Amino acid sequence: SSQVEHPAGGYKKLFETVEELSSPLTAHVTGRIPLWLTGSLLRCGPGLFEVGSEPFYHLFDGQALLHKFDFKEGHVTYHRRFIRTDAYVRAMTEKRIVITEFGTCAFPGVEVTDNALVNIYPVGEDYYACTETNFITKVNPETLETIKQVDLCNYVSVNGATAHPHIENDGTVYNIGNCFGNFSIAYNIVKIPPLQADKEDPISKSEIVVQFPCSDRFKPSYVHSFGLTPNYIVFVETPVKINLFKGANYMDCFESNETMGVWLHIADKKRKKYINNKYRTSPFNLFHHINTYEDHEFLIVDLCCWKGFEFVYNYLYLANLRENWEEVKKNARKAPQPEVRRYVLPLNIDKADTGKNLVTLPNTTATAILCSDETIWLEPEVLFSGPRQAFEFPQINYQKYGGKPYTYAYGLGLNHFVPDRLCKLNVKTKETWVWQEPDSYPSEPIFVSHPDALEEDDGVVLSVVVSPGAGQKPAYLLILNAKDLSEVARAEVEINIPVTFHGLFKKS
Amino acid sequence: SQVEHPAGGYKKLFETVEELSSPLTAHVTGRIPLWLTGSLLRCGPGLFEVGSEPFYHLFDGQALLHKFDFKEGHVTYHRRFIRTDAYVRAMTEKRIVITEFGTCAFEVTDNALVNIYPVGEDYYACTETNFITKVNPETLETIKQVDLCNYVSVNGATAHPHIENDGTVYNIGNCFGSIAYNIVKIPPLQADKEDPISKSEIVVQFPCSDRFKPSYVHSFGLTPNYIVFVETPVKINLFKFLGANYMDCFESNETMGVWLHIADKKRKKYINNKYRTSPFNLFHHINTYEDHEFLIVDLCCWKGFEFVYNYLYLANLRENWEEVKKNARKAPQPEVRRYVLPLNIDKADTGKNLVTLPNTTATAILCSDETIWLEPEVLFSGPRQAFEFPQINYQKYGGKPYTYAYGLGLNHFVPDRLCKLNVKTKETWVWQEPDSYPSEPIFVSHPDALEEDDGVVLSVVVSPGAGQKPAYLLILNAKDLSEVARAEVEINIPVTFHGLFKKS
Ligand SMILES: CCC(CC)C(=O)Oc1cccc([C@H](O)CCN)c1
Ligand SMILES: CCC(CC)C(=O)Oc1cccc([C@H](O)CCN)c1
Ligand SMILES: CCCCCCCCCCCCCCCC(=O)O
Ligand SMILES: CCCCCCCCCCCCCCCC(=O)O
Ligand SMILES: [Fe+2]
Ligand SMILES: [Fe+2]
Repeated sequence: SSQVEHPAGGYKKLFETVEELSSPLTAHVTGRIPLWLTGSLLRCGPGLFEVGSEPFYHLFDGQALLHKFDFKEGHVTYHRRFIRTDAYVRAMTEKRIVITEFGTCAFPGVEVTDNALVNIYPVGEDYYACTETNFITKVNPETLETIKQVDLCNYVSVNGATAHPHIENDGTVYNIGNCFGNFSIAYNIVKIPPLQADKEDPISKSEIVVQFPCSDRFKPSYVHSFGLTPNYIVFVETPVKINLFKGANYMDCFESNETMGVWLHIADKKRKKYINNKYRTSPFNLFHHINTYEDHEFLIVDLCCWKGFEFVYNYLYLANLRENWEEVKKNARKAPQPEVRRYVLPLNIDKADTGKNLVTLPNTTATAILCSDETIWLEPEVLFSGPRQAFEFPQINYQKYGGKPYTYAYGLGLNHFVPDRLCKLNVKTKETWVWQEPDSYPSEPIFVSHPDALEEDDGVVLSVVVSPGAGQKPAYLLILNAKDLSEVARAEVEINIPVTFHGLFKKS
Repeated sequence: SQVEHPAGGYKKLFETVEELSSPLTAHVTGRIPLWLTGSLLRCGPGLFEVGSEPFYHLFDGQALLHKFDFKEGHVTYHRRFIRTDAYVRAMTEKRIVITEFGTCAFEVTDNALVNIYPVGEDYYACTETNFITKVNPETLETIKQVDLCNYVSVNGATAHPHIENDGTVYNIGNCFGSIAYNIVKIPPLQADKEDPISKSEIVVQFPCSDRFKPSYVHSFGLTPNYIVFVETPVKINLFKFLGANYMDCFESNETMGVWLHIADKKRKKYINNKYRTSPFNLFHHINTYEDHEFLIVDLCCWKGFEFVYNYLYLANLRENWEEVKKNARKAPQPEVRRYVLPLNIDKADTGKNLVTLPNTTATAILCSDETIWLEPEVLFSGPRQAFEFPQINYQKYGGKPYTYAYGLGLNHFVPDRLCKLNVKTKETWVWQEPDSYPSEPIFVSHPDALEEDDGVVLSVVVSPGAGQKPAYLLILNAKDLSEVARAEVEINIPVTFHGLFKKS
């Protein structure tokens, strides 16, 4: 066995419109749903890929659909509702595309999209669906009703914020976004506090804690996520640049800087100060940090990388993802290559070590060379590398190991950009585990710990799987044992489920 | 699972020995394959001081030629110092006369301690200078000194010439074009029976990144159609060259990274493709081959621009284990890397990955300035654990698609294991015994083999632990590196670098 093939083309169902439900369906359980598993798997993704005869072009254009699998006493329900954003509501009103999406211009001031199709996260006692703009949407996690639109610009100085905020155990939320900060561009870290006794909305207490500089005065890098430890914030500035100068959509504004490579930045979290260490390495795209942690006076930075400066999103138009298998493979031939990489950033830079490798840790092959111009050139330790086989959408045991020394990551395996397997990676030994079934296309795995867990990987991962082959249920919730990715149960439904990006498990 | 060497036996690798007058019989354990007939010839330092005057660097000790003979399941061992100018004059004057790599004498060295290779019907021991030494492969007698400058325009040549099946020899060396690098070609022995070295010629020249500073070059790549040269940031400062030794002339260029160069072998033409990547040291190419208009370039790399030789002074290699580990903490990290070089550069693909091969994660980005930026596929990576001194089934798979490489495993620069690497699957095999320090493994095919790894590997092992024979020849099955036999001797054997198996 080598290359897994998908000639039947079932992955097309990931990109096909569905209708919302009026109320939850019961799901047919096979195997055994863990009896300790009590709560809601909430996930976001596109659900409407055209408004009548007007199509959406890009993967990130379809209208936000909020999904929920509920678990109780070994039984499972499924429910979904479109998020009532301005983009969706106005589209349903005017029966056309009203708001410009990432890769779809709307034809008839700057009406920025609030299509919150990417992720959902808690703030205080509330939950917010999001994309990557200034608009986030408050949602009801039980009914999936849309509550309110929130403009972050009303509270803090950012043009947007990522769909990947970090959330500390006390409920503090950290996020990053491009801003104006000289009349130069910069990146601001936003901090949203936990809900206090006064019970006021935490978003009204938002503040900028630290600012990162920009490599280009007028062009911020695209930032999808960032790293957080107890003491440090890590930001990776990639050569994918947003041209603020330039019937255009967002996608038309991106360009690749050929000469800058990647700049890595650290800030002291507690002292709220940028550290002027000029970390540099070769060009790559970065969407998802896996995890970050401190080891002696070094930051361990585990990344899902794409080797090259070409923007990976160029390969994610719906027309291309809907092609037949042979064409899908051909399309990916010249794309950046995915690779899981560990970078190690020294915090203590001694001039006496100019010209030498500063990474004195015993358990890594990552290096960091102090140059005479004071730049620190980084080389990674490669943890996982497969030909056009990405370990993507990484997840860990976040609550206990986020920002801390860890061993295990879980991922969605992309086969020429098509999700077709689930993966587990031991980041110390590089051992992997895989779950895969033919004609089955899974989603990001989310880890849920066993309540009496002793080890890091004592629990399950949850994934939403599309399996449209005739003589099969069209979709199901997959439960794997986190130890070995062995199948524990499925909760089958008799309707299609389109692609979802990110989500969370809300314990009850 | 760090392997430790507190007993410090590796120090015997760097201890002077005496030559033999004639071969010793070796005590065989296990079974020597009966098809194994010939001589394992290997070179290394054997004399690490001249009286009270010490040699300082690993590459300074006086060349010692070793030989294990195999016949009908029996093994002999023999060694003789090579009678170079450096050795002869040292024995005459009872001091260090010629400056060695890292030892100034208080006249370029011909201390041929590195390798031995065939030219026509002859065998030459070599270092990396213009002087190579003809030797008798049966008696180990020194025959004569040859100056390559008498024949071709090069200042020196590597100890890693490529040798085609017909006997054609290719090598590279720095020269004067500006500085440049010349490929030397020595033809096979013809019917006229004249010395092939007298028919030497420069076939192609590579340009230099710096007008006055050539990169150090230890080896290069060769396929049926192409020559691959890797120009590293380790530079030789000819100004500071012309009480200094060779080591004092090296410096690291911080900004250039690595430049890769290809030349058309048959059309004898340099190809102006500006391949670029991040900085590393390179000593040993593993293998090179052509795959559908791409060159696959497998390298043993060291991550960084600091010269790895800085860590190879004898004083440092002789320290106790805890000190040896501490010394290597800030050294470049070893890594086996596969680079893929596109031969077809289309402007229409500017900004994109040109490596469309299905079986690699290596990339090559065409930039607007026309440089091609390379990223490798990593084949092997261990913390301060080098897969080094690589060997393949060279006669049948050299320059061609291949699967298997064999290597010496370096533990903080100390050789302590033998390794096999599947370069397609990245599966490895290991042979290792405590207090045993092996040498470069050399692959010998079963003469009727159709498979790539159907044979044995030979390694010379030092094992000085009390209640043991001090050294032995190890024979492993090439399939799984399982032990087949040993040929034990009752004398020490110092470190050897490279060599060959001469079939008889
Ligand atoms: C040009 C400004 C950028 C960044 C501030 C922006 O807003 O980019 C998006 C605009 C709309 C949607 C999206 C999707 O969420 C991307 C997929 N995760 C990104
Ligand atoms: C500075 C000029 C260079 C030529 C590139 C040179 O001559 O370097 C050496 C001089 C003497 C000995 C050696 C050893 O063989 C190195 C270890 N294999 C190298
Ligand atoms: C589950 C998605 C399958 C379709 C193809 C996915 C390709 C993803 C490429 C790398 C990750 C880029 C970020 C997308 C997810 C997000 O919006 O957070
Ligand atoms: C077997 C030698 C052990 C001692 C330390 C060896 C470290 C070698 C570093 C990489 C290879 C450098 C070139 C040395 C061999 C040669 O001269 O051809
Ligand atoms: Fe994401
Ligand atoms: Fe060598």
